[PDB]
Amino acid sequence: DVDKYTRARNAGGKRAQDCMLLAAEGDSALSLLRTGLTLGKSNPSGPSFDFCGMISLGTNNKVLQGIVQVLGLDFNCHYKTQEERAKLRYGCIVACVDQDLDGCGKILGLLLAYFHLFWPQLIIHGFVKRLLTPLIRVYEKGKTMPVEFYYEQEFDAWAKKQTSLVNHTVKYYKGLAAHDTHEVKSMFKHFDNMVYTFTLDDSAKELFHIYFGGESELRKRELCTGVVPLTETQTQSIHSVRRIPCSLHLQVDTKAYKLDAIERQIPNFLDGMTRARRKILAGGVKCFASNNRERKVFQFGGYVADHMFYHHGDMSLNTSIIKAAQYYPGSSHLYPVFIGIGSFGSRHLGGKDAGSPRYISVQLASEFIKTMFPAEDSWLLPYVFEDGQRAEPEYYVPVLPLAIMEYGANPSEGWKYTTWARQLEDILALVRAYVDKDNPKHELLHYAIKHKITILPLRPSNYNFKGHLKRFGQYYYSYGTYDISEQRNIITITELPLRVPTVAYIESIKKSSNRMTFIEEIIDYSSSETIEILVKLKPNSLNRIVEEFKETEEQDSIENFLRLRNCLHSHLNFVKPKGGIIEFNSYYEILYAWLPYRRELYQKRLMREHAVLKLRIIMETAIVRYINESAELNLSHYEDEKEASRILSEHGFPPLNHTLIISPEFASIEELNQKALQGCYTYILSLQARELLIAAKTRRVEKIKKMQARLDKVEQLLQESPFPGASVWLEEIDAVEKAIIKGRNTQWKFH
Amino acid sequence: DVDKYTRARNAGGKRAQDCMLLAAEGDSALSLLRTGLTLGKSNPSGPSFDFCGMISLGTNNKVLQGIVQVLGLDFNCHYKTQEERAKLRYGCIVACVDQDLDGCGKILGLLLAYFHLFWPQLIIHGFVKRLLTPLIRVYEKGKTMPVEFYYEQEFDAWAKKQTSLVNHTVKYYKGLAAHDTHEVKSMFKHFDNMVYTFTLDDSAKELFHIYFGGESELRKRELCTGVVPLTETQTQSIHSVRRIPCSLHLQVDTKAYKLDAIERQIPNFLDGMTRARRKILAGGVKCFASNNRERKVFQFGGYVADHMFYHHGDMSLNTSIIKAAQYYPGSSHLYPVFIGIGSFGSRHLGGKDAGSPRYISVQLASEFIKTMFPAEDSWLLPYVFEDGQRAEPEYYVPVLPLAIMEYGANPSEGWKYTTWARQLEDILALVRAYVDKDNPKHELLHYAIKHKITILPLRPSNYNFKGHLKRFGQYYYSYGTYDISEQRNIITITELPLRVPTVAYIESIKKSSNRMTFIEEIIDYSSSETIEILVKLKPNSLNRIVEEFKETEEQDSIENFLRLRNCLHSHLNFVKPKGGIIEFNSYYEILYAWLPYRRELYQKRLMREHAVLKLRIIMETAIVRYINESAELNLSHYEDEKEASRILSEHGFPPLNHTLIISPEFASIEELNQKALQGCYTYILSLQARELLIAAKTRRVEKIKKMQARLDKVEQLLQESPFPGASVWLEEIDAVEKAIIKGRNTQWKFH
Repeated sequence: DVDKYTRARNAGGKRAQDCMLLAAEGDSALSLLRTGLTLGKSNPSGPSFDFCGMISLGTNNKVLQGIVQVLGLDFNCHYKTQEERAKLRYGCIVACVDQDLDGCGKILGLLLAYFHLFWPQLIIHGFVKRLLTPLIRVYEKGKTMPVEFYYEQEFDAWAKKQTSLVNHTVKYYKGLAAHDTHEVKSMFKHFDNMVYTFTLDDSAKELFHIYFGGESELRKRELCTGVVPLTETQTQSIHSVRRIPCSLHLQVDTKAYKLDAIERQIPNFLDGMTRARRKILAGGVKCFASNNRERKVFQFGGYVADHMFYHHGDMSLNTSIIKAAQYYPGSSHLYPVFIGIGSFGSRHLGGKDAGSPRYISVQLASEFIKTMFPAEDSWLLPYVFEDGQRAEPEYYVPVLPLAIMEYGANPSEGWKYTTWARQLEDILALVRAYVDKDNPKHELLHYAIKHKITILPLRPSNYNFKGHLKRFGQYYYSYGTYDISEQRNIITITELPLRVPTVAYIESIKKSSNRMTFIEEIIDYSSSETIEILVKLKPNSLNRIVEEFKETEEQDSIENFLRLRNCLHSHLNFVKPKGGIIEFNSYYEILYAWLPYRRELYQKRLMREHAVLKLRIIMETAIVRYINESAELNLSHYEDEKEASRILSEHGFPPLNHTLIISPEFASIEELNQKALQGCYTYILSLQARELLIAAKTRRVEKIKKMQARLDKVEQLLQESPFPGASVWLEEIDAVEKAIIKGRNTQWKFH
Repeated sequence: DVDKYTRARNAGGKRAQDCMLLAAEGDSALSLLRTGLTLGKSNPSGPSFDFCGMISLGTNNKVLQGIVQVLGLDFNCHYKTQEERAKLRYGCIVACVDQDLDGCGKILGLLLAYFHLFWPQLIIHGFVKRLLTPLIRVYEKGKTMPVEFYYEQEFDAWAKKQTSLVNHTVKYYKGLAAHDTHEVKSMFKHFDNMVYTFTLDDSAKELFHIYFGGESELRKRELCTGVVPLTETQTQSIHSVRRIPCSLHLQVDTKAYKLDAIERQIPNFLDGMTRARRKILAGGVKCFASNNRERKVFQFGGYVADHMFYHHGDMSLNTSIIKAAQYYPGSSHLYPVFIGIGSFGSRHLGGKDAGSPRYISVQLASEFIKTMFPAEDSWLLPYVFEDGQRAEPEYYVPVLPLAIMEYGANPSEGWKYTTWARQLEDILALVRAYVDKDNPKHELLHYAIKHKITILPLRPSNYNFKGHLKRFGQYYYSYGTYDISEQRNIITITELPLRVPTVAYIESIKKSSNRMTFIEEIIDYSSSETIEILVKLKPNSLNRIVEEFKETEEQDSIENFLRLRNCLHSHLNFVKPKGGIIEFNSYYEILYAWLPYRRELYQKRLMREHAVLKLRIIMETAIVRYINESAELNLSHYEDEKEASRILSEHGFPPLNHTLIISPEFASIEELNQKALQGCYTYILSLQARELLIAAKTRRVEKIKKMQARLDKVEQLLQESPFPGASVWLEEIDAVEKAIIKGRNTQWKFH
């Protein structure tokens, strides 16, 4: 008699062991189970409300008390014998949950952990079972029976064997609510053979404690290794006999859920941004590339959700977009991705005083983004594929390491990740030394890469900070500035610590009762982007600070009475490109680790551009030849495109892939070579009449000469002394520095 | 001790009357005021923290007590004298709020009503003042000083005088957070002359009571007339002297806020959908017209927000989209706009058991939408312009009246608005009689339009309802069906009332203690889209049911013991096309009112199509002539497009607007005519080489003949006996009926 529970007719009777209990994840799962269990005469052999019941998931916890009650199961008794298990009201319990991150791995792990702790034997003897639903279904034109895969590895192997997939439609069912009516009927036609039973092995217990409870730091070693997908052999064993080990489930599904939660709040060290921020930046590039026109934040958030598969909520999306475009002293972004149009926030509230997204408008900082995040190597990066559709890249490789250049908070849990931005005069020196041959410290820096000698210094950025950055011991401290007016007995605060909000700071002083007694009222007259706080002392409290706070050597008496000093603690915790968590002892290590990724990207970008440019030279030469011969190869006399194509072939015109040459998109060199040459003659038949003019030929001929000149130049760039593309790096660093300086001269407005 | 309050230096002193208090709407407004009041030496003559303070808006209400405390003002005393007024801590209070719907009109109305209720003399004597920020700024290239308008009427008059606006950029500042840094400095440079004072007149007394407090049936008359914009004379008087009447504010801003709130939950009678639903349908048409490919609900919601200016939240957007695609017995939509892929809900939970939008996928019901909402008259409709951008249409005019054809329920926060769908055949009979000449009731129906004779019947739809619709008195009742099994002492419920959810119905019986005593356990074995509920009676309890509920004729004893009867209450509340609320006594009046709108739309669609088709005939004829003469007018010789255009003109080729003729879009007939022949020769120079082939000419020539044949047909269509386009309405109606029947044969899946 618990809620959302429908008993079976034979539950608790002589056929109790034949009965099974279905544990639905939510209301949508309950509706699907009700649909399947009531197929009627359409599924004579399928399950029904006889010998089957439903319960909703959604010792203190109420829902577990309901599952315990309906099962007629008791805590103290250990179910080591068959006779003891016969008393149970249901033969087994089946969990019906989604196959997403907030699916298998979290709800399943909690249910497995709950049953593992109290009653370990039930897992060994197969009391706990799981409903395995197809994950990927591939539909072929003209065929009504799809091909169903329960794992992505099987689909990947199948896709490799199938070669072209133009006639195949692939749909990803990552949740129980994604199944259509006909699909659900098909699943319940074979309900028996999709039920998989959990098994308990030796490895499970150590993994169960690691992932659930068991204090911590034994889970860190697990989470720094990344997700290892199930191999082909393991999956075949799963399908051969429907006995899924708990260990394999824990280290695939639960591990991925934990890693996904970590990656939400911890950035990648290559670009210093999380997956959500990467989607916004990639969505921002796509939105404003065609036309850099100002858009509302909620409109831009809708674009990101539609085009970058953002499903975490508009509130989180709008907040992240606002933070991305915020620019003020002590803001998280020293170089915001977007240009903030409107009141995006202030240092006094720590960015929490942003306007409503309906009125707040956003615009991409094209000058900074196009130079720091070049569009010609975004084709070259690995990309995230989500539900089979292209999403934001796995990581961005910018010209300069943003993970060192920004401020990172991660206030709640999340491996306590924190970063303090290094200044642009030390990062540039390191990178230029690594690249420029003529820099005297070029050889020294390379010798220091393999030995961690850190010859050059890295220091905190003092930009937008009217204070002192002093080094004491092994830590950096930021000091505020104060003014004392003896005659009016007023203490004026002109600057706060590095990342201390004004409103929060005033509350800290007021809450401190012992500090408070010396003052009577604090009034904040600080302007925007500048601190000016009036502190009114008691008539005779002028000295009381001096003889009470003892005048510490590191911290002044006023700097002790007023909390104008904070310690800069750096916790360099980052996500590896392949997954997992990497710990850096110092910032130079992050810069050293980022350097090879950009160096390879430059090298392989030139290879692709060389290949693409060679095809374009062939294409443009053919087009110019046609325009020269267009008069006597006049296409009017020929009937259709087939006859025209035959005539063009007879005259020695090369067939080319028209769309692939002009827009190679995301294509590897070998894929580029194999497809480009095999093409139609669309590049000739689609020429407009305006392209046959004399001026059109001259521009096309001049374009051919420029591409031939560029082709020779790129060949020279490949054979460079340090590494290919070294000279290109330096000129792109200069462009980035100019963009930053111009954006710093303005208030990151670029106008 | 008031939060978010910054006192002025001279507040409460000798210069208290010179002091003014700024009432910020929120944190964003507070930041803007802090920025403006601290311009420093950049604005020597502007306001500063001297003689100015800030308070946050955000008798029992806390903030109003805070405003009272900081002002040093007392309730009992009436401020009828200057000497009494001098005691106040601030000379005046200025409210800084947005100029949006949740801006002026709601927060301002509440503050004006609050001050008018207690201290009316303060409003007369100008204690309460307002900050009138510019609403629209127009920027011209090469000019750094924009043109600022405080009302939309002024901007409309200005735009009419300026003719072409290609060189002008228009930005709408409907909120305090939309002002950029340079704009805020410009506003505060002239802070004094943008402060407007509130004045109380004779009409304000009654409008304050009407819009705040008082009886109903008096605000109703105010809300059924629509919003009348301020005339040019009133705005000029407002601008000449900064004394804005309270009456004008109440009947423009507050009325619009109330009308917007009403329209959000009450639909237009022409299409039976609200503004939010209209955005989703219009966004759905745009999204799936290019490629009717299945999309996730959250992705589609992002598209709607980005393209249709939806800012009410993803949660409301996703819920509305889910309701639009829900299809089950008793659902709100008998003909859903979208095709539901996945578990969109069930009748048992009343649609509340829908899946998560991440897994739920949506797809437009293209076969039904195009027939019922033709794309060729969507250009002809009036459209909503929001922040200067095109949005969803003001209303849709479908082939059949959807406001009659759907189910409507609205929570009683306002007008009740309950609608029960009329039968499809009854609606078809009425409309066909109105249009078809040969229908014997054609003349009778027209004579009944002007006399409300309602000759033909309209009855509630019994589709997806296995029950009884009986008429008792003037009301309609829906009866469920039950089965009684004497041997097993079980009452089986096979059908519920028309729109009664299963779970809610079970709760009603369980929470009715008098009814419960007779039964011991209710178990729900109902399948999807079918009711099958088992009711277990006490061993002797059958008799007492009979001799207690008394077997009234209207309602059976079991139909009384089990609440299997419900009354269909019709509250025909709808929004007029021009604004306001209209009351309909019966469904025929709605159908009679909808008929002229579709009839006019058919008439004026033909005229536009006739005009458009004539231009296309000219353009295609010119193109065909060029292809015939392309050999001896070979454009290869001529240097550029200018020389080629001159040659084409010399040979007698008409210059035409290439883009406008092929896609006229939102263009009126006279605008179409004036912008058609004034173009260029792009329609010739942009012709591809594949268009010069012999087969291309034959298709183009055949196309010309078809358009000439269609042109003659349309001229015949204009001269029709009942009204122009009558024979196009009938064929359209048939297509809609076929689409509905095909969608009813399936489960609104269509494949």
